[PDB]
Amino acid sequence: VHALTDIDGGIAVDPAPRLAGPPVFGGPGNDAFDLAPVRSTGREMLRFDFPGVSIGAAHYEEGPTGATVIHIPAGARTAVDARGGAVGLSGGYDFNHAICLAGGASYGLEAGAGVSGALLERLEYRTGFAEAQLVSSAVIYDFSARSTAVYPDKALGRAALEFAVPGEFPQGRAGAGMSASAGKVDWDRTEITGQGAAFRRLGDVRILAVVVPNPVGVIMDRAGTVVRGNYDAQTGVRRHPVFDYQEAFAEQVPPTTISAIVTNVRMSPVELNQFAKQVHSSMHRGIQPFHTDMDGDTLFAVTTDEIDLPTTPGSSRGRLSVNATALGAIASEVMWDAVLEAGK
Amino acid sequence: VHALTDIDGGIAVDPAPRLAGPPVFGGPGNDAFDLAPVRSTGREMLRFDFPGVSIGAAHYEEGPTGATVIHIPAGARTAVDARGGAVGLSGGYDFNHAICLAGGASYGLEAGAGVSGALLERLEYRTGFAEAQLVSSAVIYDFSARSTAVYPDKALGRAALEFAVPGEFPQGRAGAGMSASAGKVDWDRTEITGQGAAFRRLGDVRILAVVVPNPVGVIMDRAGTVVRGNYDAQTGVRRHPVFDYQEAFAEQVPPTTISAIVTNVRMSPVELNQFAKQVHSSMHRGIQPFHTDMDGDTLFAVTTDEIDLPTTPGSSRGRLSVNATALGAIASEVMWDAVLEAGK
Amino acid sequence: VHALTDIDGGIAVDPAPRLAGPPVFGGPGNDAFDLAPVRSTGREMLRFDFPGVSIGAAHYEEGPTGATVIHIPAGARTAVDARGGAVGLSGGYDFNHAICLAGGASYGLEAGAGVSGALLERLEYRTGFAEAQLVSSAVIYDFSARSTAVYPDKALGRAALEFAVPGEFPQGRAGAGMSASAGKVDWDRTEITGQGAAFRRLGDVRILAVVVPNPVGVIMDRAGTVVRGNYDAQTGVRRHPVFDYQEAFAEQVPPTTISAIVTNVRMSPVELNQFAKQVHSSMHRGIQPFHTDMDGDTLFAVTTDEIDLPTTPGSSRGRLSVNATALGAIASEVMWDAVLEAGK
Amino acid sequence: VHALTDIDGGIAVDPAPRLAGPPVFGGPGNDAFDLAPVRSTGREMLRFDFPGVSIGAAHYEEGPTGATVIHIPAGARTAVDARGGAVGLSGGYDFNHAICLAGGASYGLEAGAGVSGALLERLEYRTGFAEAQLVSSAVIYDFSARSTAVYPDKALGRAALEFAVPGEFPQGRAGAGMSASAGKVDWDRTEITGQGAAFRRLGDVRILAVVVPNPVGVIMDRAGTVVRGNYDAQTGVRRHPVFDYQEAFAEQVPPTTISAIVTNVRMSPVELNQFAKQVHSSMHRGIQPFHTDMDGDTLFAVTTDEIDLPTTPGSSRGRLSVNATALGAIASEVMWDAVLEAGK
Ligand code: NA
Repeated sequence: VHALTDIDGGIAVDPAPRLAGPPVFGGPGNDAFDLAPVRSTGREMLRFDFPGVSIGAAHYEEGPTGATVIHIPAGARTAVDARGGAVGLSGGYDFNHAICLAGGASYGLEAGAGVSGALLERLEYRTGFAEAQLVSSAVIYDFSARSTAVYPDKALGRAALEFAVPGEFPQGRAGAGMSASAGKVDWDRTEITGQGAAFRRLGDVRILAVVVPNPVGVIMDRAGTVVRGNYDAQTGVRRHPVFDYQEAFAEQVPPTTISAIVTNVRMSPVELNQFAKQVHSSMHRGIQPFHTDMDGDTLFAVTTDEIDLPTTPGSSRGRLSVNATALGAIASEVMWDAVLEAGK
Repeated sequence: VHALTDIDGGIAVDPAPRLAGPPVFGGPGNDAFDLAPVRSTGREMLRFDFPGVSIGAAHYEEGPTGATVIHIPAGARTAVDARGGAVGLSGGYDFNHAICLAGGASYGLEAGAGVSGALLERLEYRTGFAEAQLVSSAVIYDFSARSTAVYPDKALGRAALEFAVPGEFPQGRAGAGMSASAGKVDWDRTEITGQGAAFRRLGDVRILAVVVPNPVGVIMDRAGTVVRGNYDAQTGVRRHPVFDYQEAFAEQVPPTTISAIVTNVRMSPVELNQFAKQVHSSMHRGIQPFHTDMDGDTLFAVTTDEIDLPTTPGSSRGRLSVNATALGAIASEVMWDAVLEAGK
Repeated sequence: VHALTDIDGGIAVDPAPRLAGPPVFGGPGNDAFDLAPVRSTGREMLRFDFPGVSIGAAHYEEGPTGATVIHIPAGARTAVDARGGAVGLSGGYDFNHAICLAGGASYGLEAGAGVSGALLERLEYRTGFAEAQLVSSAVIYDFSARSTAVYPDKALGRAALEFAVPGEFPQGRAGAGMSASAGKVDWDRTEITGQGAAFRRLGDVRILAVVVPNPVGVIMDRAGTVVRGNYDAQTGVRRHPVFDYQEAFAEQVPPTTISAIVTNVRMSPVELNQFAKQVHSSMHRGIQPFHTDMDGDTLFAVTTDEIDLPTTPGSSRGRLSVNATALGAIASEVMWDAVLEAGK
Repeated sequence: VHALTDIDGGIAVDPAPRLAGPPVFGGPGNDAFDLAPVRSTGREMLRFDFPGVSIGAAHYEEGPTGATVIHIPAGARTAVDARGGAVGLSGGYDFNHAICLAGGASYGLEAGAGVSGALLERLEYRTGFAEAQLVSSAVIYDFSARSTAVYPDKALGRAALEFAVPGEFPQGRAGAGMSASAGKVDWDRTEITGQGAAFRRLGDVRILAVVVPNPVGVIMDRAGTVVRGNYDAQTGVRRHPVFDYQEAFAEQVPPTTISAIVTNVRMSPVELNQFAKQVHSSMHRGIQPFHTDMDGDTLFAVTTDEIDLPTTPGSSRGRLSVNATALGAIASEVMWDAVLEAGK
């Protein structure tokens, strides 16, 4: 069919629409509840063998809105590619023990504070300057998809860390993905997405991709079909946004996605940083448009620094076939699967 | 079939292979020739109506290698998105009278100096504070695809500017595109590309896309077919690089594209900058992988600031259907067309 | 005396040493106490006339540690210059309703979340896309100046906002400045500093400088005298760090400051951004060394956009005498005063 | 007298004025002259012992304008801090065989091309994939200190490379420093500066500072005295710019420096990059104001990666006394000396 047929996993995206509904304001905030953190389990659990990497997800049913926390206890070297125009971010350290992704827009950054505080307690409040427990956080604005103003707070972040376990990730509406949505040319056509992950082991090489797509654009599959977002209930069709944009221009102008890619392959800070950018850009294949002024698109690239690539890039497949760029490209397909899991 | 069928123009990419051949090192440089600039006409000439924007292209047969210059006499606000890990850039100004694209790797930045010197002469050497004739230059490494070390020098850049005429662009092997090539997992599979352009007018809105793709990755069409690069002569097939990278890791790890988008729509510095990133990332659809450490990918987004978008984004197609993001997305498809013309 | 003599106001910095004491990187944390927020009054109250700008400061005696909040109810355009190698920053928005400075290293970023939560309550929980109350926060590591692990939390941040009043700032050991210290070539020579603010009105032009210096380097006055940090109790002398570093290299290699500048002068994003960098770099005069890999130096430049500079920069003092650069240089002196107040 | 007295070398700055005169445009350019390169010898030759680092400097009398080239044949890891708001840069590579500093504003970037083209010819046009000879260039606008439009062209950059010799730097009016000038609140008070260099060896540690100050601000010595720039011929006094700016505002608003630091101490890309920023910011001590919107301030930090620093930072002078921050501070003083040599 197309060039990527033989690496497509045939994810079974549900053709059924799930419009997010109209923007209804006046909803109750955090101070209207004795909020109870709930462990997020999603529609399905992904389980994977990546020692040292744990994941927790929690949500409030009041929202619904949640946080998803990637816990790497030992700490890991990190590059951040904040490429969107509306990025809400905390820390953005080049070394992290946890990455916290959350709804609630800028207010949801508080969840990450809950994680860092909890990690300090777990360190029993040791305060060496080279002993900081570092947490980077990113947020999506999910207030449009729901009639409540509840936001992931300190307690929910702490809960998410507490609910963290090795090698598991809740697919679908869970954690930060509870009220994520796509396709925002018009809110009438916006669909709920969710969060998604995917994992691959290549020999000893491990790659985990985590994504919470709350795009202005729509989610598309490797066949080039729009599978989530911009659904018109009148036509039953999901058109690529560019057709609405085209027509909007003819009429009126007459003459956020937060993600993480985690691997165990050793990369220098410059390799890791470019790796981050490559994989982030590859996501404009599965999300369109992407990296727009409206989006706060932020990808974290994390390495546990456990295995080395060969000193020379050579193989029987080519002289330049085993390096970071080859990895970022294998990783790009894992991330696309993760995006399709979120949109499934 | 796929979501972008209705905006695809059916560019007829030639199935016929054009491998670059193997790397032959030790050829003669500029010193070995009395180099005479040839005006580039390419396989075909695109003509477009965009007042104030001219293009010139020149090459040395002795390379073969060349330079392509976008000349906007009145000067135009510019944003630069230098994403790759191997960028060769000069100037990078937020306002430019010319953009110079050339082969010859870093040495070919000299062609842009030839343009700036020539423009200074034209201004009769005026050097007042606000009178700079600003030129931004970017290069590709095109020495692989030939057995000569001749690079675009000061003279060639000057020639390219002199050959510059309104509303024309030579498609294919012309200017900077004379020895551009794609698909470099192994040089045996590498194919010659070329340079390409496309133009679209929407009412008064104008969008020109110029591209010189010399990717590590390959060129792909909207159907998802690899149409240029990584051609295996033994199989007659162009596989997606990921399959080569995949097998290479199994075996060995057991357990540049320079482009410009030029429009006449008024955008603030922030909008133009984000517009550049969006359009640049969108190119990872037509080129894969893209923005890699091996690539010096650089896109210039240029506006002549001649027409306004409405103060509100609304239209019958949605409340957020007329803005810079909408424009960047219409522009993304013009650029894909340009990439296909280069790989045609 | 020196070029700046006529601009200096003879701030009376106390000659008396106040070494922080040997660091015990640890101690009782926030859970060991029932933390009671204390409105900070420091050693002295600075009173200024800048309508629209309020300041609150709070601390926990149990640290001691604290948070200082600048609250601009109407919101103001902001530029962030995060220059150090160990920055702890949340938000970093280009438009803020509050800036939150705090101790507690990264953990202290929680205080800023307390402010943003409060502000969302005050807005009775409206979450309109353009209704966000935005808060940017930065932190200093002040665990080395105390035998405690208490850090500014959500509650302390909220208190600081609550204690915020127009035109008042608590000089000295107050808010974020409670346990700030300077001069860390060795902790045995490290002195407590504090927080400081200065204010100047030029006609209608207003300039407020707020600073919390916790440098690796030392504070120095306009005469070039080290007046806080790197105090050697044996000699009674504060040497410039460079002499220690110099000696250290002969022997062993044989052959954070967070600040804000708030003004009412209209500046474009580009101008405000460059204004921020200029003022920030000017602080390497009063703090040496500065912008080091060990520091997380961050300056916020905030404008209430109320008065215009003339369209041309001319005056009797010169053709380039009235512009943003002129302002950033008037502002640089205000900020140096604030630094000296902090070290007083 | 002041904290730095003991590190000051008592550079004998000439008190005599050397006003640049006013900007007068319309003068003849390169086409009016049969330009021949002159090896710049300046007022005085600095000799230094730094194997592997050469310096060439050439100028055209007809400008007078020139280029200064730092040649490191073996190539060296580089970080670039381009702070200013009016930067003119070519290449900016993280690995360089030469750094080219020149007058002639953006047009002067052409001199760098002359270097690169000459290096290619030396390599005999070996275009090996990784045999690139990389040259990074920066420029100052010196067209305001002379009545000509002559700019450093390809031939002059070549000449500066060809005149390059080990361990020699021509102080004063030489190379890029021919028509550099300082203090530009008004052109009538602007003074010619020059270029400067200083060198220090600590054991086997070697630090070379090169600077071409063409500041909007004025050069100041360690005592805080204005020594070059803003000289009023009527008063015989050089005031600090802030006094002119301060008076300008009352009246009208009623109610580039390019430089390089070269060392042989091994630093990681992240260390080298922050080292660059620290040293660059330190220069606001000797140049005031600095890093302004009107300046294109660019500093290159280059390491030959020859000596290691200890694995721990400890010494008798303190726990944190031997590291890249310590080196960047030792380097800061070498750079200040070079600034004073330029203004001498
Ligand atoms: Na001539």
